Amino acid sequence: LTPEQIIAVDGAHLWHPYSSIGREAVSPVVAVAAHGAWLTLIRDGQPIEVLDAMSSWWTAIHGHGHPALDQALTTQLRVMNHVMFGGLTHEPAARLAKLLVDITPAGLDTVFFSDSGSVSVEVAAKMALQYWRGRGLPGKRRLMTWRGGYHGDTFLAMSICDPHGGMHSLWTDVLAAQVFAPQVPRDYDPAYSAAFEAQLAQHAGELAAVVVEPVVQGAGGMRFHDPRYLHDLRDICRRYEVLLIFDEIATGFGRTGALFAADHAGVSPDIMCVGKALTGGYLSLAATLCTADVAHTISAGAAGALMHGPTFMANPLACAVSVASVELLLGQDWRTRITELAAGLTAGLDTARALPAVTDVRVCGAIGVIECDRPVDLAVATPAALDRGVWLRPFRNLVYAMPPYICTPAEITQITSAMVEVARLVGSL
Amino acid sequence: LTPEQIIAVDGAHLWHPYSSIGREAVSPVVAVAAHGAWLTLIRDGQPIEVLDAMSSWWTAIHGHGHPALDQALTTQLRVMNHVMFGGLTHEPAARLAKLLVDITPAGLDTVFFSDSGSVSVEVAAKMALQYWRGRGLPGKRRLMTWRGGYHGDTFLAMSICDPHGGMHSLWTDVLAAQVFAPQVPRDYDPAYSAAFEAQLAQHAGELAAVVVEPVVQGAGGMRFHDPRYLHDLRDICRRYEVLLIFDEIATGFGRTGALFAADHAGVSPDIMCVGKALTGGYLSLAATLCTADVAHTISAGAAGALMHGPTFMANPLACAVSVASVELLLGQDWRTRITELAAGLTAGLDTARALPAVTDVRVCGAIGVIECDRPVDLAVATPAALDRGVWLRPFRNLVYAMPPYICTPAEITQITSAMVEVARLVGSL
Ligand SMILES: *Cc1c(COP(=O)(O)O)cnc(C)c1O
Ligand SMILES: *Cc1c(COP(=O)(O)O)cnc(C)c1O
Ligand SMILES: NCc1ccc(Cn2cc(Cl)cn2)cc1
Ligand SMILES: NCc1ccc(Cn2cc(Cl)cn2)cc1
Ligand SMILES: NCc1ccc(Cn2cc(Cl)cn2)cc1
Repeated sequence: LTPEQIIAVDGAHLWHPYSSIGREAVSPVVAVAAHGAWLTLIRDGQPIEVLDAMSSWWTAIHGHGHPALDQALTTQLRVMNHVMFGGLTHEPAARLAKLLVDITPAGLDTVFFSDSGSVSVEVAAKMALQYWRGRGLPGKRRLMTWRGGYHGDTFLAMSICDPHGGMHSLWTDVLAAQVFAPQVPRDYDPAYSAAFEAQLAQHAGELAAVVVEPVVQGAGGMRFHDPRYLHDLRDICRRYEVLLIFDEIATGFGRTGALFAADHAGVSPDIMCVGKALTGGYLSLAATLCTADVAHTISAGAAGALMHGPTFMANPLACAVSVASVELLLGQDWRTRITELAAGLTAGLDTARALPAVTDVRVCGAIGVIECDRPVDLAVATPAALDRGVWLRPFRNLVYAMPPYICTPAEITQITSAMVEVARLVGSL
Repeated sequence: LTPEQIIAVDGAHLWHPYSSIGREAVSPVVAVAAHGAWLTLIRDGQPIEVLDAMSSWWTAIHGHGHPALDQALTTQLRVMNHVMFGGLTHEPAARLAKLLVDITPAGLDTVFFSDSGSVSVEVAAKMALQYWRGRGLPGKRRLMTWRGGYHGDTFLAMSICDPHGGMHSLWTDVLAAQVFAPQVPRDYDPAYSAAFEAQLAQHAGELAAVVVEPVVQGAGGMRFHDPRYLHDLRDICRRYEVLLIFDEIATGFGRTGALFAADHAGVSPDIMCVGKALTGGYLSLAATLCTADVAHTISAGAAGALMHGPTFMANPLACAVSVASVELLLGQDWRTRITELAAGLTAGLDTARALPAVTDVRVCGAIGVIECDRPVDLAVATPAALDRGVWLRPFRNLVYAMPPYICTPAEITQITSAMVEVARLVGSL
């Protein structure tokens, strides 16, 4: 298919994320290649090379077409593409499980594989609810979280999305009614944690779990909070016997400067979700980890088996490329790399602070954010970024980047320069 | 890793489908290769080749490692592993969308890709609810189905699984309360349809959609029903203004003897889900199709964009191998192939009818079922089939096969002989 043919088919038949089909002002750009940190896009009939500043929605941490990950996939393809995990096991699942239990916060020793982040959140919730059924306390069936959060798009995941500002706010009337604490602040304030504890204590008898994104809230606004709040949540949850669930689907695998964001606080949750960067951005995969105690209690009393079983659970191809991606991360000085990335983002974004439409500039590990004083118009931002050789995808009032870890300092500065120029145009006519 | 190393890791760390970790009597068997219709499994430390009679949970319709599908994957890998579908489009998504709209029942012209079958069902429900919001009828928010059904394991999907004796039956007190008609019979009885209509009529003002598996109900009990019931559902839904959703995640791509099971009835649903065999069993992918009316009425409306967007939406690798799998199917006389398979299954399973523990033997396309009067003990069934060179995975009281379409008559004879012996052993205790 030619790019024009792709556009024609796409316009007629393809539904894109978070969109109204046939009614979008900005049509999709045809992508025809991806190699390393770079995408080849078609613009005005011509191929152009642009930096994947988004890591393809925060997944491509080693860039595209990395030889180690390419070869892990083709090696597995030669031996066994896929077998059913109902009754069978295999080397890629075993290797990945062993890696994941070893590098995640202490105590997480069991792994349930699934095929997407939203599903892994549903599995986490099912684990928490079934845990309390196993304890003979089925009244513990609600979830508690703080505002500003995002956890996926399936219906129970939607129920812990920010109710007022979140993307799922129109569905409130048909979603499970959960408990929401106020927006967690950036700076540490003991009064916030005291209030959180007071609220949880009032509901502890009907709460299965607290579910949060640790340190960075991504899709709900790229907000950062002090890691000490996580220490407080762990303490509160322990004392009131409410399970703690960390959704690290966006924060995992080095993105915030620690291997997992929980590590900034030294905290272990009872249950943890991972995804996105898990596969290095090659294939959809996710996992839900829990403690031995959670796993065993889930089938205690009359609760029985955990009745979940995705058709492609523990897919050998996805697991094999994840093993390679994780081993590639651990086998280098990733902490120094991310520290260098963060410094590049900070240095490169500093001039944006003085721009008239900019309300905040903030960086956490390999995440760089310009918060603007109005929603960013994609019809303006997209050409401006492409004109400067960078793929950016703003949402709401945020111009942000989550770049591949393999970006050179020059490439990071190219990305930040494009972000600054997009922000300059937001406050231009 | 050696098989014994895999077993040790698996026992310590891996949660398998529908199971109580650490409490399962039958431990998983190590799989070390798959090719064509065959798996290489480890029995007492030794590698044996056995037939994948289950097609790895009904996905591997062309067998494992088919050269055309292998090549399609490796070709795409060299060019572009993945890019985000938020703002970008690409050739594999366009090619697959075009194929799917062309070969599905008439009127389905819009494709929303997702990462798993359960998610595609949640997307279908979301489309249906948002449709009626777009018509100014937000009270139309419940689903109706018949008993015996299965639609996945996420919490909305669970709500249309049969609450009485279905796999999610312990969760009734938590799930959305849907409307259930009685079990649809095998033989056509217009009285059943009239009763379904009268029940639907009473609820029409609060129903968004009827959701069913057409012709074959898979995971809920391998039951078959007359296609004329689907014709009745289409008419009832038309007259009472309720959307019709067909879940073809198990029945799609030739499995029941028609390309899609809806084709047996000659009707089209408003919304359709596909998955499993979509990728030929290589990778997790699913899709939700809808009509132009549904697509355009969503976002009419005041009701805005469809707020769903899986991170790995329309993954180029998964789309590329699916395109190859679908083209491979369409490029052969698949209808004759399935007819031959059905004949082989019928001939091979016939002697099972006389067995004392057997209550029914039934075949529909490339699906063969022996229904027993008692649960099938996996601890007995698994070694018995393996020693006969066949991988079978019974569940509840069912010994069944859904073999790869590439199985030779000899291989089908081998599969059915193993099934018959399992059924024979069931009636020995
Ligand atoms: C397999 C299947 C699904 C989806 O299950 P997943 O585990 O998410 O793949 C949904 N509906 C039907 C009828 C199925 O057979
Ligand atoms: C991306 C993400 C998810 C899952 O979304 P999917 O679209 O299912 O991949 C869940 N939680 C968080 C915090 C995420 O960033
Ligand atoms: N479903 C995964 C996912 C990934 C990235 C984002 C970012 N985002 C995009 C929009 Cl539109 C709003 N937020 C939102 C959701
Ligand atoms: N989630 C997909 C899927 C696929 C096959 C089956 C078959 N099955 C397995 C058991 Cl246990 C009960 N049914 C059940 C679920
Ligand atoms: N025409 C394909 C097809 C469709 C439905 C069934 C199941 N069934 C057949 C009859 Cl007759 C009653 N039920 C068996 C085969």
